[PDB]
Amino acid sequence: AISPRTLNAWVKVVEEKAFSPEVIPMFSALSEGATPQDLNTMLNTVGGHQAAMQMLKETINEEAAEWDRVHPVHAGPIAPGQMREPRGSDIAGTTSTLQEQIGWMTNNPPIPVGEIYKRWIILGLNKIVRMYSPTSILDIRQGPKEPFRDYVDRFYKTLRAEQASQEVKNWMTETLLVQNANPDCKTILKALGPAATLEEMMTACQGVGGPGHKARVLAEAMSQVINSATIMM
Amino acid sequence: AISPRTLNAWVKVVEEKAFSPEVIPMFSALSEGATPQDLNTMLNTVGGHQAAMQMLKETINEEAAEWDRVHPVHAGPIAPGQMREPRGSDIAGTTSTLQEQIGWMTNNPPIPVGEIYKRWIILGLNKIVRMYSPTSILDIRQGPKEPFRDYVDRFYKTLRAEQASQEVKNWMTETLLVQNANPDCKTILKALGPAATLEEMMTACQGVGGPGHKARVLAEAMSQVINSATIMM
Amino acid sequence: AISPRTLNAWVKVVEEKAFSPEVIPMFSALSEGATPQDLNTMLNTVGGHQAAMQMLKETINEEAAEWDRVHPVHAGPIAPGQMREPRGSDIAGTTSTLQEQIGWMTNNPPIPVGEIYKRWIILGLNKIVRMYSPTSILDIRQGPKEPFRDYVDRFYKTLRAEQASQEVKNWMTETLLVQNANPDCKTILKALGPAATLEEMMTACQGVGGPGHKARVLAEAMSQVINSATIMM
Amino acid sequence: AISPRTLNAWVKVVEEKAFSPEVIPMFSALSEGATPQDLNTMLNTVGGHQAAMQMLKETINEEAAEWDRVHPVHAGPIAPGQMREPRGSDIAGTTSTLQEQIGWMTNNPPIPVGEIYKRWIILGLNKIVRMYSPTSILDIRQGPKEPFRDYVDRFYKTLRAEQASQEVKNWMTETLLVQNANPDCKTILKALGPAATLEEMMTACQGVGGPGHKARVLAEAMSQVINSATIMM
Amino acid sequence: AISPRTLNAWVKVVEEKAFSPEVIPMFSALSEGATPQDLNTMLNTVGGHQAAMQMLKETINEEAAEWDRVHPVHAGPIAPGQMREPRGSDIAGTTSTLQEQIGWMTNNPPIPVGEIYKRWIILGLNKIVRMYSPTSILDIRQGPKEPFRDYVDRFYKTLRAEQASQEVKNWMTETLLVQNANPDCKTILKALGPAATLEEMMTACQGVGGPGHKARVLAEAMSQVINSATIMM
Repeated sequence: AISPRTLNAWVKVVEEKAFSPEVIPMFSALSEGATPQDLNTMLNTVGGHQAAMQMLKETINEEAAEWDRVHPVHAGPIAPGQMREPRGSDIAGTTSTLQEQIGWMTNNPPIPVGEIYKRWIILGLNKIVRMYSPTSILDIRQGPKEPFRDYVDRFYKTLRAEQASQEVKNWMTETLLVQNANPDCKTILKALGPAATLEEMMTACQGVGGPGHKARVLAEAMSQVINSATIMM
Repeated sequence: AISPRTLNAWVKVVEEKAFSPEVIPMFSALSEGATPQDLNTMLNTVGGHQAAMQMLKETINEEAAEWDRVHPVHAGPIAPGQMREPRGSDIAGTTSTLQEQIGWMTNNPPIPVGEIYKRWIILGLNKIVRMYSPTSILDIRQGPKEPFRDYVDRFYKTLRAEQASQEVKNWMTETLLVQNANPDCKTILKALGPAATLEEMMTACQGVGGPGHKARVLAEAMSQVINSATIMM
Repeated sequence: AISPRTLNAWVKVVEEKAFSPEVIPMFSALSEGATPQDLNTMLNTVGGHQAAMQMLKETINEEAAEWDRVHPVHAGPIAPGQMREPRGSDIAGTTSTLQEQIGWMTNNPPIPVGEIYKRWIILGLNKIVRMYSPTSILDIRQGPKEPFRDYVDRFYKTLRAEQASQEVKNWMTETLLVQNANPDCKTILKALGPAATLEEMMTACQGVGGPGHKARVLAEAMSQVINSATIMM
Repeated sequence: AISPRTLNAWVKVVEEKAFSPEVIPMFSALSEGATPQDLNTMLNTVGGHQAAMQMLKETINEEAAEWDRVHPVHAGPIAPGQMREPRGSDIAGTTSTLQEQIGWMTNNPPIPVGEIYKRWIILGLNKIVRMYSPTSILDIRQGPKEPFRDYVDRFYKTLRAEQASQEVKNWMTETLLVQNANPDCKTILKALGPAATLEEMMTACQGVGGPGHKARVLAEAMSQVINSATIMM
Repeated sequence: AISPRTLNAWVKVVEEKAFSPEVIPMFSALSEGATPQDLNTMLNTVGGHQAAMQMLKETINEEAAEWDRVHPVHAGPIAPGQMREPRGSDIAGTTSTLQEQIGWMTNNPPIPVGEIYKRWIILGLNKIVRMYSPTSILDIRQGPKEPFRDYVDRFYKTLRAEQASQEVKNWMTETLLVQNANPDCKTILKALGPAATLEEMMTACQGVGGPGHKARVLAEAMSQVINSATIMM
């Protein structure tokens, strides 16, 4: 088996870092000579980022289907002993036991089912590294035509998944949320001093995008125009 | 035994949160009916914060000494079977095996050594909650008379332990480090636009605190005084 | 065993590069299927950087303690043959021989003690990669209030460990040492032309920081002030 | 054996990326426990970049020679069975069969010839990573004194090896080729609007470097001089 | 045999220092009483500087030929025992084994083949010390009529072999490359501030040496002449 601190360190590295091309080294290093059951154990222990786990699990099942497609199940009628060759269904450890897993790995010849599963998972992780883009708290920005309340609601929504301590989150919430708004709601949210709370702020920019507010802004632009349309009249 | 995802979730909660008075509930909940060996396993799996682990381990050994002090070791000469009562040395699982641990917990009467160890660890964690103060990246501030280079060196030194992703750290390094300096080095670091790197910044404030710089500042103050010492002359 | 050129190439890569997250790949690649004794051999062959070797050796001994804590030593009374299971003390190859090491690795089942030691060392190297910061000759800068002689003494002190050829070191000594001084000693060291030696330079800035020199500088600042304090009188 | 999709993914990574220090991880990961024949198979499947393949093949043969130099061929007269030890000639799989390869890898003790070949290939790939410099389409620039026609001929010559789709290549051919010419031919190629084809362009700059053209340019420079040599006369 | 740290220290001294007349002492000291096979082992472990290794290997083979020329191979028909005298072919350890090497060195009289090989290698190293000139990064200078791009290409080409750490190389690349150019390209590369990258620099001096640029420079010289050719007209 594998020691719990190894699994914790590996998962620490997976949370701690964004998708990057160097995950495979650390994975192959820590997951050394393990058994397939333990590898799937190591797989489902990842927390969050289930989006990519979708594609990963999919490339696994696809390789499983292809190994099935290459290998025939013809066997018998030998009396039960070393009962079949492995199957793309069980190489991933879905329908087989640790006992059966050992009876594969210590028997001669040692068919390295674990190694094959490792190879597949590496292929998958590579494809993932190519097909992902890490999301942060830093990128979340207000759309140009977007109700401010929904903006804050998405802000907190993704913020709750951010991996940091408490006080970081507080100061984060204080600096970026206001800083990253559109110019339209910023030029009103920032006139009101940075002492009010999210409630007063919400009630402040609640008018943006509406007809009364668009009127106001258009009138201010037109008045600034005509002020000099008439300096010379 | 305990399932690996339980240990990962508990440790996730311990890293993710600062010392707070509510850790004990979650700990007692997850660490339910476990065996002492597993509890110590759950203990040493914590990563970082070894400072408090010092005091924790100490309160454990102190309770162990006191349980020793209360319980006598007189026993025998019964032939080997259920060989002794437990000991403050082994209740913490230092000199006993999982086998011996079971031979304690399933035998009648079930002396709940695990429960006692749980009680001690709870006492300890409580004392820790009282005697700690969480450190952040947010608190690190420049001393009033402090070489700026050492300031940045401590900044990064504690920054490397911060528990967050990559791009957070980058923007962190860009905003707080400059913002949190003393007024003396700030009024020179901030005159130079926020486009230069840490090297140019370092070479800029390298003069602060020195005699040539103290001269400069004193002369500017005195000149501003005398400018009006003489407006009226 | 391992061939000497492999060890030389690996150590070449370790000296040649600063701490970086990609050391583990090359290490696991070169240190392939080796025996634990050879791995420790590969460990102590590193030259310099003993600071991190402290922490590395420590994480090894800690994993060793934990493997001890998990595995019981109960065994016997079988007559001597395959005499015990390995121990966290000897898995690192402290109290065991190459003979005993082989008698572990070629026997059935092959308990891959070497692989386990590899796993531990990888864990350690990773933790090192996180907890280090490479020092260079390039960073060494004069403190703001620092006797120039001690500055040069530290310069050479760390310079002697720099990994380069002779003439590089010479030109290094000529350009950075003077360039990286504080403005106070620079404005005197650089008035004296770049033809004098370290001795004349030392005798030149020997006055900085002292009361006579602070007087001089303060008087020059005050005189420049009063020159225009009186242009208008 | 190895599955074809693994080989395709590995070769995809090798084409897709320039020489970089992280190829070894992915290589060792995918090429796991394989047989030497398969490793050489994986070697010659690389497409293009044969230049470095020269040096790679050379470091392999050199290690082979050295292993020969260390290991004696004395053996016999045992009747044929496990017939010799391997040889630096056949460890690389030149003069041995897959059958003989298996008769090495499954026999006791399993002499890991494949692992040794892996070690050599890793050494080689590392040396390659050090001794290469990736060429692009982006670097190709006109020499200062260079017939424009040869410039375009080299442009296309290396362009045909670029690894991209069709329309990319078209727009590439339209923007960089003209942009990257020398000022001399650019100041004539760019006066003619960007609507003419490569033929008209070729006929345009065909005069550069020649005596008639050098005359023209020298006369224009001299005339611009004398225009003000005489403003004041 | 020889201990690996001895070989590493010797090779450290060989890389670390340029060709100098004092290598022989350290070599003879470390390579003490060794066996010829180990000496050749110590020879091919040198990394880089293969140029001189050519001449070295050549003087070895020449001494080997001469020892052949002096010593006759007549021997026999004694039954196999201490089978021949050594040969200039095998004294260098090309066609002999460590076993045969021992059967030479421990037999009476001990023909010190290793000592003779040592003598030859010393002769060779001496001749090398005379016939070499160390190349540095420091000497690389731009030819007077040389396309700047090729200049940078050679700069990096030899730079990649320099034996130093990362940040040294960076600052090296920043200071010497620009400093060491010809006056012609320097007076344009240095007018553009030291903030642009190698790409902008390349595009800047791409015009040098060409007819348009030679025109420009000649016109500026002639105009400066005529400015005073006419002050007095």
